[PDB]
Amino acid sequence: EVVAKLCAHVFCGSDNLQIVPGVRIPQPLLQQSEEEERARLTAILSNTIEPADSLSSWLQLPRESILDYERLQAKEVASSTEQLLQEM
Repeated sequence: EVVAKLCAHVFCGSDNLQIVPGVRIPQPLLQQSEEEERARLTAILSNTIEPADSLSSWLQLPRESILDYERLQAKEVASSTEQLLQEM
């Protein structure tokens, strides 16, 4: 369902998608120039700036889940070091 809700978001779209919150991708034009379209897609990749909260902003999951992931891995590290000190 995660892959389904993502693919339903990335393909269906009419002239504007806005996959990342900053950039919108328009549909290809009538001129049918493939080199011009290649240059347009490369220019659209060059203009972008990766935000700091990209892990929570570009991916639609909330940032509290990110904080939960950091808390769990921090807990695993703190527990293993505490266990190693207690063993010696």
